[PDB]
Amino acid sequence: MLYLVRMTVNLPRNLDPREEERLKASAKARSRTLQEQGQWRYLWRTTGKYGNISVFDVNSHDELHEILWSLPFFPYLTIDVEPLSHHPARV
Amino acid sequence: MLYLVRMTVNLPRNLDPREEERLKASAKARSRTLQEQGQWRYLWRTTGKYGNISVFDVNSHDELHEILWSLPFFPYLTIDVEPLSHHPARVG
Amino acid sequence: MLYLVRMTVNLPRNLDPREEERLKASAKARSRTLQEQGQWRYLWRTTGKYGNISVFDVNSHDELHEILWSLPFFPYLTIDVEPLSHHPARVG
Amino acid sequence: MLYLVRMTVNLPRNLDPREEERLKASAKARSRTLQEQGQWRYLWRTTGKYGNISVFDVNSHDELHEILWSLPFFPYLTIDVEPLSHHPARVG
Amino acid sequence: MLYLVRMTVNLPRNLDPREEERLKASAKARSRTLQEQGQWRYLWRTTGKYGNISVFDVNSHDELHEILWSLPFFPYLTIDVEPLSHHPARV
Amino acid sequence: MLYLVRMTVNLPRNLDPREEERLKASAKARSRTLQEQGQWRYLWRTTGKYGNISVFDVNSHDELHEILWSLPFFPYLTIDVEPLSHHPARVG
Amino acid sequence: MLYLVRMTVNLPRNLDPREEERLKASAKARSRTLQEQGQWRYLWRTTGKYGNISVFDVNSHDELHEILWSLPFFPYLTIDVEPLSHHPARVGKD
Amino acid sequence: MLYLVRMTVNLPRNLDPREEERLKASAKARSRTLQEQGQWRYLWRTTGKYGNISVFDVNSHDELHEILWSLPFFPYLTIDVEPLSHHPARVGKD
Amino acid sequence: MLYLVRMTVNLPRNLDPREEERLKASAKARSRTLQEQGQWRYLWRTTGKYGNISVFDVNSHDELHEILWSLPFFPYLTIDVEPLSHHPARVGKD
Amino acid sequence: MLYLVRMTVNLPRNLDEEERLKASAKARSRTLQEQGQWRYLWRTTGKYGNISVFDVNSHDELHEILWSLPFFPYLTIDVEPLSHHPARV
Ligand SMILES: O=C1C=C[C@H]([C@H](Cl)C(=O)O)O1
Ligand SMILES: O=C1C=C[C@H]([C@H](Cl)C(=O)O)O1
Ligand SMILES: O=C1C=C[C@H]([C@H](Cl)C(=O)O)O1
Ligand SMILES: O=C1C=C[C@H]([C@H](Cl)C(=O)O)O1
Ligand SMILES: O=C1C=C[C@H]([C@H](Cl)C(=O)O)O1
Ligand SMILES: O=C1C=C[C@H]([C@H](Cl)C(=O)O)O1
Ligand SMILES: O=C1C=C[C@H]([C@H](Cl)C(=O)O)O1
Ligand SMILES: O=C1C=C[C@H]([C@H](Cl)C(=O)O)O1
Ligand SMILES: O=C1C=C[C@H]([C@H](Cl)C(=O)O)O1
Ligand SMILES: O=C1C=C[C@H]([C@H](Cl)C(=O)O)O1
Ligand SMILES: [Cl-]
Ligand SMILES: [Cl-]
Ligand SMILES: [Cl-]
Ligand SMILES: [Cl-]
Ligand SMILES: [Cl-]
Ligand SMILES: [Cl-]
Ligand SMILES: [Cl-]
Ligand SMILES: [Cl-]
Ligand SMILES: [Cl-]
Ligand SMILES: [Cl-]
Ligand SMILES: [Cl-]
Ligand SMILES: [Cl-]
Ligand SMILES: [Cl-]
Ligand SMILES: [Cl-]
Repeated sequence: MLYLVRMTVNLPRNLDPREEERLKASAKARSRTLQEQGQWRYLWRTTGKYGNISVFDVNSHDELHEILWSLPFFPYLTIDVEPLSHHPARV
Repeated sequence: MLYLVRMTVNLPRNLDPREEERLKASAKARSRTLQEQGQWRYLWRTTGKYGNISVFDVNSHDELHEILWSLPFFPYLTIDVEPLSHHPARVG
Repeated sequence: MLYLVRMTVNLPRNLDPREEERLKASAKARSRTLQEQGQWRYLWRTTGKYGNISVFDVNSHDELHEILWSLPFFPYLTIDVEPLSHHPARVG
Repeated sequence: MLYLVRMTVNLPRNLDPREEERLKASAKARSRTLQEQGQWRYLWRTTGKYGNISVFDVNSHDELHEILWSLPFFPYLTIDVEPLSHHPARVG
Repeated sequence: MLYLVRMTVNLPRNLDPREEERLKASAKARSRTLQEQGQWRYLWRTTGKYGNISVFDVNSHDELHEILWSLPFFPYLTIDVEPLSHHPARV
Repeated sequence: MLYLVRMTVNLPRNLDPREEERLKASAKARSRTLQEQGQWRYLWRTTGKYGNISVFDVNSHDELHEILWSLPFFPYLTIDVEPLSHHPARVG
Repeated sequence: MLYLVRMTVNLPRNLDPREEERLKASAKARSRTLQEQGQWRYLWRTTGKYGNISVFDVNSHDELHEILWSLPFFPYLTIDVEPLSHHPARVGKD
Repeated sequence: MLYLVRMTVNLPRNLDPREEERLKASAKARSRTLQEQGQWRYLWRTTGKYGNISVFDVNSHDELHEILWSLPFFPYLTIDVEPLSHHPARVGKD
Repeated sequence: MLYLVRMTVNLPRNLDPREEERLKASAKARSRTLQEQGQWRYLWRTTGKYGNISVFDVNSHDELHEILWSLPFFPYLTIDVEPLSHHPARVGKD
Repeated sequence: MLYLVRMTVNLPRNLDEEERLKASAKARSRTLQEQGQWRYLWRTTGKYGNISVFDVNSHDELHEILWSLPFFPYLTIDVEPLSHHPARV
């Protein structure tokens, strides 16, 4: 099942760059796994912005929430989720 | 290069049922050609709505515009365009 | 999968009388089927408004789309769709 | 009577992690008894977000307010309340 | 139980003169009955606009929906409903 | 003349319990006075929310502003003001 | 007392130039009277837009409503009304 | 040239009342100067709200920005700027 | 001085295609003139949309309004206007 | 190709330093304008921000540039592609 997921990062001003580095690394490592296993199908950078537009391929809403909830950046994220369906004119 | 494009169709009530069926076919034919060539990379239906989320792969803003402008449904479309960049954490 | 679905009916003023009633009858019959089957799990009227708040229970996005798309009122509907997940604090 | 209630949790940056754990446990307990007694009829997770969609079943607005007011997360909640009416096309 | 109800009227320009004139008298007589009965407790004009702010006093959501649904202007109304509670500071 | 006033409270997090208790008692006292004088004509709780919907009856915009400005909760209030007019179809 | 009033015009498609011309003439005469009488205190054009931003000086909400209701453009207007108050830092007249 | 400027004050939660009153004093003094010189033509309070609706009379965009930038409250303001044009139906002064 | 102007064209479906073509032609000629005179400084197509992003260089709000008011597409335009000032980091001409 | 970019500055309450960011910001913008990637720059009247037109060869190039701007952490940014107008003279 496909979902279009928009992520926008808003870091607290007082976030120690030490903590940001660790956060970035954890996020990168987490996303790698999810991509390799195919749950995180597409990942694009939103131009000019600290965030991304993604497509997730998972079996249930429950699975999606658990994944998104586990994302290292979750505390600082604004997230938009919407279902995608197969398009008849799709080739 | 990549663009995220959202499309929402709004067909008028007084649309000749014959002109309507023609547009659905022209659109489907037009989208097929563009997908085959690669410029229309991804196409998905927005669940519950008459519209789509698309990803286009063209070499310039101008090239995207002319494509969108030429779409059969254009005069009934609400369109949002957004540039996508390569994400460093991207694998593959 | 559960989806919270909000529907809002905006009929044309010029709509033929016997057609509108036939439309309400058709809609009622279609939702009856979907409710009996369980796919249309909950159905409430939005107070003071012509529409509803519903909870659909189906296997997939595709399944949901075909259902909604087939609804008699669809061409006159504004629809919001959002997925619902199991809540850990949910009792039983 | 029924109310659709949306809740969104917005935790302070400086909040004590111990305090958060206590609130979560306290909120879970409060919600459990409200569900058991029949006031909190439905509870679902807003997929992707720290919040919920709920349906409350109470005898009045006043009763609903006192309940929402007493929720442990209340001071951190954005709440939207919407009355629901019985739908004529409702089966059962 | 009290409800705050905002109504906005949008009569189409192609409305028959007689049909319209009649529609208005109907609306007035209906709101008169509902106010006399106490269900339509308060009624004010939204300054500068064709609409009203109202406070309804009914025994349930269903009772309110039926009343609004029955209003002569209903097909041309944009309606917002929200529940009101007793304030502990009310005198 | 009449104004519809909506008030929504947003307490800063570092406002301690006694500060809130004292603020609440001040507001209650202030509103009692204003209601007894007839300037604060109606006051209802916005269900599920920290705030109210009110109707004020005063002689000018300046009178309303001075009143609102002096409310204990003012620095934490989001306030919406709109004038009300006598409705032709009003009975009373 | 003062009200900030924004008006935006949306003409129907079937209102032709000759009729619009007469509507403008009617509107202009009605606003002249109200400006001369002091109820329409300030009137400005919203740059690039068919409409205006105005300050009215009238004695009650009821009074403002009837005035706006009687404007020739009223049926085609989107209207925003907003009360204004005397500002403590104000030097001069309102 | 005239500009309709809306200003809304959004004080930081850690800004104590004493600092706020100090700021009000500077703002009142700064606005007095501009009003006396004529650049700050009109100034009204937005009823029920911490902010104002103003009309500025200046000779360029650059000049307007310079003025707004220097306002003591600037760091805590949300500002909407809107050019005003002469209205053909206007009777009297702008 | 400079304004950023966004325009969106909303043509009715029932528009006589002959009229539509006349409008396109008139608009093209009108904008050509305004650009040649330097008042319409920049013109870009809003990608994927029937409209434009423009920068106008005129001497007053009133000059701008008159220009926009006379645009052939005006009756079908949604227009947003915003003044631009000199940036203290601008390298060269504005 | 061209991009319309709106930037809005939201500096934290506490900031000494601020003029350091201003300096390195003015310096960075200078280079980018000389090279011609930052084609147009105007002040948003009454606001701490700018409207700019960037001229770069790809989305990727644009992002990298913006990402590196000294103010970026405090910026709210809107990006919008611009096409050639058939009525441009
Ligand atoms: O690598 C990643 C994937 C998500 C996060 C944040 Cl949201 C980002 O997109 O940079 O970091
Ligand atoms: O077949 C197609 C592909 C796009 C168009 C519309 Cl916009 C749609 O998505 O249905 O028709
Ligand atoms: O009976 C029904 C169920 C859905 C439709 C519309 Cl949307 C309605 O809720 O009235 O008609
Ligand atoms: O257990 C609960 C139920 C509601 C609250 C928050 Cl608002 C939530 O997790 O939804 O905590
Ligand atoms: O007389 C009435 C009372 C309500 C309706 C509409 Cl809504 C109105 O005039 O506000 O007609
Ligand atoms: O007693 C009161 C009346 C208003 C204030 C806040 Cl605004 C509230 O409504 O609770 O406190
Ligand atoms: O002369 C006038 C004053 C108001 C009306 C519309 Cl509203 C307008 O501003 O052009 O016509
Ligand atoms: O004295 C003044 C004038 C403007 C500012 C804020 Cl903006 C206000 O109270 O309006 O303070
Ligand atoms: O040729 C032109 C220039 C502006 C108008 C519309 Cl507004 C457009 O940009 O296409 O027509
Ligand atoms: O010199 C500059 C160029 C951009 C930044 C911020 Cl955004 C600005 O003042 O516009 O500082
Ligand atoms: Cl992450
Ligand atoms: Cl198409
Ligand atoms: Cl249906
Ligand atoms: Cl809770
Ligand atoms: Cl009615
Ligand atoms: Cl108070
Ligand atoms: Cl009044
Ligand atoms: Cl008028
Ligand atoms: Cl004050
Ligand atoms: Cl200037
Ligand atoms: Cl100031
Ligand atoms: Cl004009
Ligand atoms: Cl034009
Ligand atoms: Cl910068």
